[PDB]
This record gives sequence, structure tokens and C-alpha cells, in this order.
Amino acid sequence: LTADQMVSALLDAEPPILYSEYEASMMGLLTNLADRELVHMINWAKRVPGFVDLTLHDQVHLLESAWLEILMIGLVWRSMEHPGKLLFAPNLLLDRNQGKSVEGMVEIFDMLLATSSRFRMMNLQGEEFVCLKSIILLNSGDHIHRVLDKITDTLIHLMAKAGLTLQQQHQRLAQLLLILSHIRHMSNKGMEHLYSMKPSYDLLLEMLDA
Amino acid sequence: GSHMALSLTADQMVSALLDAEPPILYSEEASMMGLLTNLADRELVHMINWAKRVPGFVDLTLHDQVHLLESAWLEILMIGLVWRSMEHPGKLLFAPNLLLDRNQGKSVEGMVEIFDMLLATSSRFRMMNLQGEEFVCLKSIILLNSGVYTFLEEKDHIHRVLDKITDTLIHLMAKAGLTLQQQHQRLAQLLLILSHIRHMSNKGMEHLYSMPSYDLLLEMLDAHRLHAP
Ligand SMILES: CC(C)(F)CN1[C@@H]2CCC[C@@]1(c1c(F)cc(/C=C/C(=O)O)cc1F)c1[nH]c3ccccc3c1C2
Repeated sequence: LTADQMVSALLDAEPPILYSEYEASMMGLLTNLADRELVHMINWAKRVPGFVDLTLHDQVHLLESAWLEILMIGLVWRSMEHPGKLLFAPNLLLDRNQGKSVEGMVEIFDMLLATSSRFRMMNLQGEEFVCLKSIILLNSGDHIHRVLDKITDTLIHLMAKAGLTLQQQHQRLAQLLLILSHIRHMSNKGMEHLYSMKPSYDLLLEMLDA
Repeated sequence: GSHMALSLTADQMVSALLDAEPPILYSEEASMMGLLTNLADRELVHMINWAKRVPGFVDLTLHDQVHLLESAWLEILMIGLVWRSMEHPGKLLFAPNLLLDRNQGKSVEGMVEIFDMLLATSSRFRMMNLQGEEFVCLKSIILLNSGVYTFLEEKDHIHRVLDKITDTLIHLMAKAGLTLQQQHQRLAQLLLILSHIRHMSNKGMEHLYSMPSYDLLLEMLDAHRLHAP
């Protein structure tokens, strides 16, 4: 794949924006939405170049490690145009105060809002976003490393076509990748919260093995 | 005289970071945990001295300095550990007199998973032939990045300093003989390892709460004003 073919393949693989159903009410709605987004995520993963070249075991491990980071990056991306709010769905736009209804949720909401504001301030583009989402999938858990190098080349190509100087290109690449450390942190805090009040192997395996 | 962070050339940045480097300390299942806790506490004191010398860090308010150190202290201890453990495959060089293999971690409940992650990180840095000058840049990035979007002109300042550190990393790779494409690929590889260091710190923090607060760090950062030069 050329950088242009990589971009086209990632944009074409994009999952759809889902709608919510119709504290306890909010948690139920958010859980149901996450479960429905997960099914589309498996189908998206299968279309990421290089992902199907991996063994079923490697595919399962990468998705098991990255699913929350991928849900979170998708959330923060569609929430960019809504300062102070999280656009879980077009019919479920929640502010900080609504996160205070559930114990331990306000901290995660605050981190997601801060990430959305950073992407807004950076003017993150759709083509950069799909590259970042693919990196999260391949990195969160030699061929994988060669594919990651190809995504970096693709990110640079996008910035060069956008008219950034050679210096601006490395500075922007670094700024984008550093936010991935923040997304990892949020996923770890989210996973901790899930185990405090407790998406299965069968779900991933049935969809990954036809 | 005093160089402002944004005025530094790549060479001045490297010299400032190398000069700020903390020393390698010596060590003093219950005995093992005590030794590692005591070592971490002693490394923390040197870490405050190091942080104060990281260009741009003293331009921040005392409250912002504490917020950054509170978020980054374990990532900084971990990156230091993985760096000095590079020349020792299968072992973690906590101190020259405390070199531990993964089997030793098995003596403490939940410790093996963290040791395995630290060992994997050390092997990745060895395979990439991480240089001392790149390492100091990475440690500085961890400090300035780990708490920025966890708290306009002051936030922009941190981001401008981070850009200066990236420019420094690129300069080092360019002088090492890497093509422009190879520089971008190496930079990306290194920054992706930072997401793994964040992961390890989160898992490490979780283990601590199962078994350095804002107040403790605030007092240590403030007490630095009283130390002799
Ligand atoms: C997982 C955790 C603790 F970080 C909270 N999450 C973040 C905040 C909103 C609730 C949600 C969440 C979840 F991601 C998963 C579950 C799962 C339950 C079960 O399996 O029983 C329950 C949640 F509340 C969730 N929902 C989403 C939908 C679209 C896009 C993003 C999200 C997120 C991010």
C-alpha cells in the first residue's frame, strides 16, 4: 500500500455512529451502547491492513487489550465539536454534571473531556484519527512493527500534503503520539472501575473466526 | 546567566539534560519489599533535584510542578530502571548490589507481572540500541507529558518545551545518520514505548493501593528551596 491507499483503506473501514436506546438509566444506556459499538469494532479491526495476517490468538489478544482505548478515542473524536460535553451518541450528549450521578465516573468523564479539548486545540483531522485508531489496535499489546512503521509514514505523508515544514511534521507526529499515553491511562482507569463493580472471549472468537 | 527553555539549541538541551542526571544509588520477601521501598524513597529525593533542572519545569507554578511529579514519579523510576537494566538480559538492575531475575519477583504476590513488563521494556530498548542522550530526552518528555491533560499560555509553554525536546531527539537521530523517514519511524517507536511505560506505572500504582502523595511531593518540592547549592 502507498500512503494514499492506506488512508483510503482506513477511511473505508470506519464503523458507523450508533444511537442510544430510548444514574441506573445512564449506566444501562452506556453499557448497551458500548456492547453494540464492540461488534462494529471487531468488523473494523478485520479491515485494518495487516490485522488478518495475524494468528486468531494474536488478533484476540490485541482486541482484548485495546477495546476500551478504541471506544474512548472514538468518543473523544466525535465529542470535539462539543466543548464540555461527551457525544456518546447523537441522542446522548452528556455534560460533566451527569457523570457525577455514578460513583467514580466523574474522574473518567473529566479525563475524556480533557482529551477531546486537546484534539480540538490540535485541529485533529479525520485522516490522522483513523491512523491513530489503527496504531492503538496494533500497539496496545516484526510484521506488526513493520505495519506500525507504515502508519507512521502515512501520518507524515498526510502532514507533508497539508503543507507542514519538515520541523512541523516531527513536532505534530510527537504531539499526536503523546496523547496515546493519555488514552492508555484512561483505559487503565476505566478497566479498574469495571473490576470494582463486576465483552467476552466467545463474542470476539465467534466474530473473528467467521 | 540563565537560558530560557525555548532559547536552547539541541546541543544546549542535551548538555542541560545530561548535567541534570541523578546518580545511581545502592541498595541498603519482606526483606526484598523493604529494600525496594527504601531505594525508591531515596531515588525520589534525587528525582526532585533532577525535575527542577529540566528546562521549563521551574517556569510552572509550585502547584503545577507537584501535579506533574505526582503523575510521573513511578514512570520516571521505571524508565530509569529499564535503562540501567539494558546490559543485563533477563534481570532488573535495581542497584549495582541488587540485580534481580524474574524468579525473584515470584516471592512477592502480583510482582512477577510487573517484572515481566519491565524486562520486556528493557529488551525493546536494547534491540533499538537506545542512546544515553535519547534516554534523557525521553525521561524529560515523561515528566512534562504525564499530567498535562489531567490537571492557555502556561499549557502552551509546556507544549512548546515538548516541541523543543522532540527537535532535540530528531537532531540526535539525524547526527546518528538516520534518513528523514528513519528519524520519524524511530521517534514514533520510542513514543509508543512511552504508552507502555504509562501502562506499567498504572499497573504498579494499582499494586501499591492493594498492599508518594500530593502532600508529600508538595513538601519535597518546596524543601528544595532550602537545600545548599
Ligand atoms: C468502561 C468505563 C468504566 F471506562 C466506562 N465507559 C466510559 C465512560 C462511559 C461509560 C463507559 C462504559 C463502557 F465503556 C463499558 C461498560 C461495560 C459494562 C459491562 O460490560 O457490563 C460500561 C460503561 F459504562 C462507556 N460506554 C461507551 C460507549 C461508547 C463510547 C464510549 C463509552 C464509554 C467510556
